[PDB]
Amino acid sequence: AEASTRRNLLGSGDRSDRNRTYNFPQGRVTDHRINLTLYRLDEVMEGKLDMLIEPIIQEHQADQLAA
RNA sequence: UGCCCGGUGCCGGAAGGUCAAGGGGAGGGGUGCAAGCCCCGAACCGAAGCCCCGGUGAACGGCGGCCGUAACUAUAACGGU
Ligand SMILES: [Mg+2]
Ligand SMILES: [Mg+2]
Ligand SMILES: [Mg+2]
Ligand SMILES: [Mg+2]
Ligand SMILES: [Mg+2]
Ligand SMILES: [Mg+2]
Ligand SMILES: [Mg+2]
Ligand SMILES: [Mg+2]
Ligand SMILES: [Mg+2]
Ligand SMILES: [Mg+2]
Ligand SMILES: [Mg+2]
Ligand SMILES: [Mg+2]
Ligand SMILES: [Mg+2]
Ligand SMILES: [Mg+2]
Ligand SMILES: [Mg+2]
Ligand SMILES: [Mg+2]
Ligand SMILES: [Mg+2]
Ligand SMILES: [Mg+2]
Ligand SMILES: [Mg+2]
Repeated sequence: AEASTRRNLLGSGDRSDRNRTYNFPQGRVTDHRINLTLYRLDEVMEGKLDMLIEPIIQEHQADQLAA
């Protein structure tokens, strides 16, 4: 049960697939789940980020809530 | 038909260590008035065997443990001791 679960979360698609992509050219920290793109790589890939997960947490309520 | 000759066996080894009878007689003892007679007795010389030095497995025989490490977990080619 620990290998059936973990194999899904990591995803063999570690070439380029699921969650986020971090631009170091122009600094576009993007999460393809929703869309929200921003330049906070300096403030995120060098510190905390508890507020930029909020839309991923808020858009995931209205995902479940509205249906 | 692999690897191990440290132990055992067998094989080789005029060195060395130990080694019995025998040789040797520094020195000591018994007795006799005595010449003497008799008895212990160190050094040193003195084999095989053993020690020792090597060889030998289709001679007797013996051919490990622990720990970590790789693209999901597993496993561990790899490392450490
Ligand atoms: Mg071998
Ligand atoms: Mg042997
Ligand atoms: Mg032998
Ligand atoms: Mg040897
Ligand atoms: Mg034996
Ligand atoms: Mg011999
Ligand atoms: Mg000799
Ligand atoms: Mg003698
Ligand atoms: Mg004599
Ligand atoms: Mg004699
Ligand atoms: Mg004398
Ligand atoms: Mg006397
Ligand atoms: Mg006298
Ligand atoms: Mg001899
Ligand atoms: Mg054999
Ligand atoms: Mg042979
Ligand atoms: Mg045998
Ligand atoms: Mg043996
Ligand atoms: Mg591992």
